[PDB]
Amino acid sequence: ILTIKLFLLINQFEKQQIKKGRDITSARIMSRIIKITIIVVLVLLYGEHFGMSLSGLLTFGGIGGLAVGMAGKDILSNFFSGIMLYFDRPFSIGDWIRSPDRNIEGTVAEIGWRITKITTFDNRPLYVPNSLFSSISVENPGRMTNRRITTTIGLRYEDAAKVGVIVEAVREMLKNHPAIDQRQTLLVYFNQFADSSLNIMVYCFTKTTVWAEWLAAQQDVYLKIIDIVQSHGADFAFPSQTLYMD
Amino acid sequence: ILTIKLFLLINQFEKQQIKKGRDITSARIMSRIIKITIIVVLVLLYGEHFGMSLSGLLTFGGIGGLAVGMAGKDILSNFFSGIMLYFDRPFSIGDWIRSPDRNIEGTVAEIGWRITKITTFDNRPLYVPNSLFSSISVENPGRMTNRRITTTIGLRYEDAAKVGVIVEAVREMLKNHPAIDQRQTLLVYFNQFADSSLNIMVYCFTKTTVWAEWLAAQQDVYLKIIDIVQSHGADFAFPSQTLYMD
Repeated sequence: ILTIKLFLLINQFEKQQIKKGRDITSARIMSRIIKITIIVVLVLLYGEHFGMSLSGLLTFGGIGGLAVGMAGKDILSNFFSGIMLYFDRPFSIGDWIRSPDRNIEGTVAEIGWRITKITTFDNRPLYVPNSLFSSISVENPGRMTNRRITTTIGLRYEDAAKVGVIVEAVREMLKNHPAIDQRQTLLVYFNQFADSSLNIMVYCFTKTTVWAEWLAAQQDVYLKIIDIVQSHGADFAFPSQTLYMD
Repeated sequence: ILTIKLFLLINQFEKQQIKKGRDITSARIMSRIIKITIIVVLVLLYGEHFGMSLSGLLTFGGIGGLAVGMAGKDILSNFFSGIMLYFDRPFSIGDWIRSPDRNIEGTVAEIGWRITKITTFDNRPLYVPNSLFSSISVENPGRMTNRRITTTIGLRYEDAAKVGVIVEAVREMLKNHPAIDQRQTLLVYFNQFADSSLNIMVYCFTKTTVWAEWLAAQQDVYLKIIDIVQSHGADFAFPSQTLYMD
């Protein structure tokens, strides 16, 4: 009677799957698989009243369960990480996330039990297995407080007498710029002997976090830097070489 | 009687395989393998009425099942991932899919219990084990909403006085182009001091998702950009060098 009840239940499931709309052969194969699995489980559970030697079933079930346990580790790990994400999540829907270990960059669209769906920046869907969120570092640029501007000014080696005044002028310009956050790091220093130029680092932050506003402020700063450099008699350096001719 | 029944059943299977058309020696070898496997399973299951010490079979079966369990992990994992794909699939037949972790690029042709068959873009079949779809990220360009156009305009360092007007002209041209989606990102800014040029980024989207239409729109935009740049007196920059002669 137990076998009849289980068979009728999975038969109802099978016609349910068919009515949902699916290939018939696949439904038959899945129904079989469930049939054999249920039969094996019942035989192992109900194998003493009409059963066998109590040593054979132990070994057989141990081998089968051991093989199944190592075979299904990844599928179960994904769902376990999904439960963990449900309880403790480092991001929310709509957050732009990133990782230095794997390519998962994009904005979160859906968080599921098995995979997370993320919209990339070329408008494509990306499906990430949940287990990855248990072994890699996740960065959240969507929760940033400032946008950083970093650049290098490469002057000619013959402009060594004007490095200090140029550095001071650039620092003053950055300090008086209305779009620059004055409570964050602000460094302008000459710090590198390059192959063909003397390099000056520029390192600052903007108040805004909007993409277009940050880009506009960066462009304005770059143009002002060009004007400052060219007004002091210096110039930017191309790659240079010394040629000896026969 | 059980052994006779099983032997006759697998013999019928063996002649079935032969009639299907296959090498005779391979069929004999497979029949043997099944013979020995069935004999071992029956001995371990039926080893108490005429059997042995109830400690030897436990150890023997444990060792055998442990070895078999670790030996067959990959084959069973592929089928488990096939079942998972049957129930929860991130793609469908005819979808162009991709992955940043492995080379599986192509359009899905068949989804099976063990492997997935994908048609590559040089018209070749590729067979991907199903377990890969449980540990890697899958991108679906076949479900994209827009096609992206990104490029860089490199102007000469002597064209620094015309960057703003060129940027404004390019932005206006992109804003008035009938093939550009105006509800998506649209950025045109000067954002890089390159080695030999000043770089302007162009970043926009098209309404269409068709390959040929997107390529045609991109070509039209590129030609218009060339005309705009050349009409303002600027020019594109080749790699440049400064040479000092003895």
